[PDB]
Amino acid sequence: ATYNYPEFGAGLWHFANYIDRYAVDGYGPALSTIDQINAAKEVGELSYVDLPYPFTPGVTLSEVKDALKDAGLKAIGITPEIYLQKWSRGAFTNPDPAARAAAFELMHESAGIVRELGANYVKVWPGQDGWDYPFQVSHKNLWKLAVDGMRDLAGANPDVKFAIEYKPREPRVKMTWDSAARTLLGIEDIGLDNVGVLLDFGHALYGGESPADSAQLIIDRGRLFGMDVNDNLRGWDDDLVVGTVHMTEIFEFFYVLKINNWQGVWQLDQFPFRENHVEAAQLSIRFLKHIYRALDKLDIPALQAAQEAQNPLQAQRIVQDALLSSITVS
Amino acid sequence: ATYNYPEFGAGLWHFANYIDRYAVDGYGPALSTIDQINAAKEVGELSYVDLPYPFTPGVTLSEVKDALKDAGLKAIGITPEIYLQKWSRGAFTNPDPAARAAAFELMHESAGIVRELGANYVKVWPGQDGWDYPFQVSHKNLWKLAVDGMRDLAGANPDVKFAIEYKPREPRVKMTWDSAARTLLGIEDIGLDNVGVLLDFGHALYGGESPADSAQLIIDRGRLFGMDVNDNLRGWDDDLVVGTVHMTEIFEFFYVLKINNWQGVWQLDQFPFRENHVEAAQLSIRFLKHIYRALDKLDIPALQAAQEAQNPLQAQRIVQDALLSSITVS
Amino acid sequence: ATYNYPEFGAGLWHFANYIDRYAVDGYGPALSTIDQINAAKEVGELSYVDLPYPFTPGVTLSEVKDALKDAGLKAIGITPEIYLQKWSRGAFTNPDPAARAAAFELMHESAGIVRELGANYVKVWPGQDGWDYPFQVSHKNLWKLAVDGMRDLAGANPDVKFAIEYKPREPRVKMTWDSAARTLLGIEDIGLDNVGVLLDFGHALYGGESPADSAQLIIDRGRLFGMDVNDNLRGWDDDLVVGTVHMTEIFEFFYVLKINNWQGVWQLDQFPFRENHVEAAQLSIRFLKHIYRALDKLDIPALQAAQEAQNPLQAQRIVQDALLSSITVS
Amino acid sequence: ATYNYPEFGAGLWHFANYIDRYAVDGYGPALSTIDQINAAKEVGELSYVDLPYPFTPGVTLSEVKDALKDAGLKAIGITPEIYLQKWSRGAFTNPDPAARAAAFELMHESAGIVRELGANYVKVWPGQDGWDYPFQVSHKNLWKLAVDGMRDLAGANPDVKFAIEYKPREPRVKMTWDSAARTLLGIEDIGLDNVGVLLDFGHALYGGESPADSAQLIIDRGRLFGMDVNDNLRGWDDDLVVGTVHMTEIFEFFYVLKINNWQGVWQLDQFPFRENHVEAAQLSIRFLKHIYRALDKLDIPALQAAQEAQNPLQAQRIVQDALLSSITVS
Ligand SMILES: [Cl-]
Ligand SMILES: [Cl-]
Ligand SMILES: [Cl-]
Ligand SMILES: [Cl-]
Ligand SMILES: [Fe+3]
Ligand SMILES: [Fe+3]
Ligand SMILES: [Fe+3]
Ligand SMILES: [Fe+3]
Ligand SMILES: [Fe+3]
Ligand SMILES: [Fe+3]
Ligand SMILES: [Fe+3]
Ligand SMILES: [Fe+3]
Ligand SMILES: [Mg+2]
Ligand SMILES: [Mg+2]
Ligand SMILES: [Mg+2]
Ligand SMILES: [Mg+2]
Repeated sequence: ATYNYPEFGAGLWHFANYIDRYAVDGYGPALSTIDQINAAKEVGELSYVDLPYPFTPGVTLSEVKDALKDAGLKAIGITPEIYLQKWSRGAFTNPDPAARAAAFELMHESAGIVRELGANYVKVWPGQDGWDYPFQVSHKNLWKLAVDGMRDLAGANPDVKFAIEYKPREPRVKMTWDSAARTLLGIEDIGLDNVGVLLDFGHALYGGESPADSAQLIIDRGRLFGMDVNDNLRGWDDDLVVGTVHMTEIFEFFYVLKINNWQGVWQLDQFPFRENHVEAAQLSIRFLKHIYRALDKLDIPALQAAQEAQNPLQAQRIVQDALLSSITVS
Repeated sequence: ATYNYPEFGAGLWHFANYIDRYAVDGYGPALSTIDQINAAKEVGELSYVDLPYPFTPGVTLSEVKDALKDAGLKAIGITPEIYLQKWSRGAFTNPDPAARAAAFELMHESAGIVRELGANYVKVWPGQDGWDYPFQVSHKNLWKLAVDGMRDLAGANPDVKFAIEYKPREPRVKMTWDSAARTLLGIEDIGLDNVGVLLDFGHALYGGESPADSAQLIIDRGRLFGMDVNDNLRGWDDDLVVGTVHMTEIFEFFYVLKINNWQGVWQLDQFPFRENHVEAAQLSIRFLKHIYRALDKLDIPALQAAQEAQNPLQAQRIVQDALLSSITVS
Repeated sequence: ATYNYPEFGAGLWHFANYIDRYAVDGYGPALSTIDQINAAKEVGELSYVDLPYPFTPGVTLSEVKDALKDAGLKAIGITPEIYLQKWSRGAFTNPDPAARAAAFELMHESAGIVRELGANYVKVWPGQDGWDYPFQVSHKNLWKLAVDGMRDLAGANPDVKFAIEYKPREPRVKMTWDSAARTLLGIEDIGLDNVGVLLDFGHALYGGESPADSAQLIIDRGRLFGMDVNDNLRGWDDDLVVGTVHMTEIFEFFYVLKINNWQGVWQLDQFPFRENHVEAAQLSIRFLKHIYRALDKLDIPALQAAQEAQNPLQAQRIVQDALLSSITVS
Repeated sequence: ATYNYPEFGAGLWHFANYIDRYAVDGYGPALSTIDQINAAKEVGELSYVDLPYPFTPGVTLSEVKDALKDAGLKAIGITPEIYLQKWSRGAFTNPDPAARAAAFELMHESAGIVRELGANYVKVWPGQDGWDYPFQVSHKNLWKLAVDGMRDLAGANPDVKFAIEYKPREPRVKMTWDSAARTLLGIEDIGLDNVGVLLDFGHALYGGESPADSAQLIIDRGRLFGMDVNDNLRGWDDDLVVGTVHMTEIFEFFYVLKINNWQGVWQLDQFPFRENHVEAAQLSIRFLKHIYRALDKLDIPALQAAQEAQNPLQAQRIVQDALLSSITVS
């Protein structure tokens, strides 16, 4: 058996070392944008990365281009870092209009970086936008800032795609763009063709969604601009290696992409805090290749017949037969 | 101080005795629709009930009209019982087309009952519609049945309002109409003016929503047809007496209704399994009256100024000053 | 390859038809204890059942013995129905002392049934014991009733084992015996050798525990009297077919049982509400047989070496190699 | 009315600025230990702080003593920082024995600081101890390291109390000392009189416990060495200002402390990321003073009568009458 595997990608931050409110001295040394690209190269199966912007201090666009070329990598997305201290109280939704304007300027500049690097989208994740307490915000006004600010950004760059990465929460207690459905509602309201969704399987999962259903819902609106995969224990954005907890639902997610003829980079968004980051990516790709092989074995017509009958026993037996196929025989 | 309190209502089932998968012999004796109306009368401050339909065996529409009249109650909604054994595998989404048709006939008949009783809406809660396992359903086809079937029902009855009561889950592992945002998306797809939302505070809460924000979002689309209140511990539809766990967030919910000038019956949807059902309703009304008085005391301009600043400490101080006002000074 | 598979069992209720607060007319017709035993026979690989007591109306102990014999089944446990209407406000913890006494009498009688049927244990699940609201109970006095009442029961029957099935909640908002750790604390307080634990994988899972760790903790105290398995989405006791959502963690559970040489019936506690109940049990057994074969393939020494290093990437690689082995190569 | 209010305290980190994996440049400038003590002074009602150890770079014990004296503050606890990069893979449970030894040395030194400052306890919070993936650890061996390491520490310092702050998780996916009950089990196993519990109301709440019950359970074992309060939305350690979400359950927690004659510092453990930290503490103390006044008004005999009857309606009516007393009338 021979397979034409999907192209794989990762957020560049898969190869950064992290920091949290406890290990304030970091989970390893600070790595530059260039160090992170060199790390992604070591994985040996990636074709794309999503690069945060601005790059680390001192790193230029020319240096990034060179590192990417030497790594055999292309930029799939550019993620403006609209969640740093400057925007700790919001980017689109900062109470300070000057802060909102500065956020726009960074995101607008990031669309230029997308043009320069031939990336697919500006990946918009406004992590500091939302609320921490009941009564902290006017719900009407907060959501208006979110939607209007997004429209302003996208409207100023009609030639570039903006992929909104919804997330239930973190760092806020509740984020503005919190679910697939609310994101699609917001997209309707914005009214622009160049705004779509970055569907993070893990975000959907711990948000209580069926990630497979969310993929279908978004695809049905023509708004699935990209995906991210990882795993978690359904309570938080744990950002674990894909396939280590929820094999079945991850398989369902890829099944829905398959039947909808949705082609895209299979993209990792994972944070291997305490692990070898390169090896974490490698294990992830091994599992994803298994998923690809399992999709080939899956008896789709039999599954769909079971689904028409809504017989979960038949559906699960068919799915297990494909998924519980040998990973060690590739 | 003197107050013109809101009109209060309850689901008629607030006065039924329940049954679950363990206490299969029930939490008390079976009470007829008429017995339930007579119990609702005992509360002493209800003006409306939402009546399940069909009525209990042998009970006629004429008997119901007489009992409601004598009890000082009007029907605010009629809830077709589309979640009984016949539709245990779905109403709109049953795999058997004949079952789907039969559900339509009942719901269509319930629209007639709404006309006869002058009720505001058919209250649509398709509790058996959804899935229990990953891979059990075609998500595309399941949602299409849900939306198309709702359109068929509402389109056949343009003079009657249909309020969709979204709910995360139960009795299914996941219900079709599972959130405010998805419901609004579905309403846009249906494309009819007579379809709206029954927002149950408790469903929003355990669904991970800000109930206040959901109210605002729905009101912004002109689709808030009614409300249900209760409390829970945010993990399940516990259907506890309102104000016993989450006083702050229920106050926020009513605050949003107030600032939008949303006028409508303050409706209880509670299941006092092991309590005196009449006294549970009475305690709920006492709390709602406190909420109403607290809303009158609330410094709304100062709150809104704090919200513009997104200062949660100022917002909470103002809220606490109103909410912690004496309940024994009525 | 040839395997000596574990003996399989199920709660007899795996073959009952259910009822809930919505489908009050049931998910199917009422089946007698004898009908349930006859259905269990159909599965074709069960050796044991756990029987609720009292049996359904009119069914005698002699009839049960004959049906079990003819079905090829033995009683592994007897479950006194201490959660029916009589005890809807508690069994051990009922506020009415006469109700507490009546619960004792039933449980004491069930110990006799265990003697008569040669079962391993009285399976104690005090589902109605706990609380629904903050402030409803004296936590000190509630827990004292729970512990002292359990001591009274077990102390009166020193020759019989009592397996306490802990569970987070349902039908109460919180149950007394709510976790592995609390149960072990209670067992230490009771101070009797014949009180242990029925560890339900699904209860542990939606309770936020690592079921594997709970198994180890209980085994370390010599208190693992039996197991129940099923699956869920980690928010509720969904009681789905085992292996349909959390294959990795159920494999870990059985792995812990294996390395501790815990020998005991692999017991299903599942509620196939809307499915063919016999085929649900069959699919469950097929999966458990896969688990057994996967445990034989698992490189336990390499896993344990990875665990000493706390390297999750190595651990998961090893686990996946075993678990993803072919299910259709039996 | 005149009140002798409880002594108030806060973790010193209530006055630090924070950092997370997104705002890696921090939520404000780095404040030294001394700056934080000066901040605590500004609150104007604190008597105690819990100080992390080591102090910030360059800060000496002599300087801390001087700052504390000038602030009118005493050290209630010392928190060894066993969750920094060095111990990012565990303190007691690090796979590297050298790391475990270094953790012991820091904690042992911190017991000396407790002696010097006359603090009540070494506050032990081993945040990096636990696991991130299923199968990552030997559950038996991991828990053995946790218990044995704690015994080694406490046994080496029999004159000093060690308060274990249990927490469900964060930064790990699951922490070793994860619940009140498991902590009490561990304490039994350690077998030393100087090991007890720091009960964080928020940790109990998002762990699914009744914080009030947990307080009772721990007090019944004589192990409640201290408390921490804050609030959250039950899904995560949000560390919000106390009383902003769950007034009722916080009241219940203090009620249980009251009836058990448990006297201690009312201690805040909150992280006002985006707020004025001093004002956050001030609002907290205002709410806690309200709680104290409400406890004075509470009709405890009537409540306890309701609790004996397990009547939650009566219990809640009595509680509301006390809690919903005017906060603005002190
Ligand atoms: Cl698409
Ligand atoms: Cl409206
Ligand atoms: Cl054992
Ligand atoms: Cl104590
Ligand atoms: Fe992502
Ligand atoms: Fe993520
Ligand atoms: Fe409702
Ligand atoms: Fe409900
Ligand atoms: Fe069970
Ligand atoms: Fe169960
Ligand atoms: Fe704390
Ligand atoms: Fe905390
Ligand atoms: Mg094919
Ligand atoms: Mg049609
Ligand atoms: Mg006694
Ligand atoms: Mg007094």
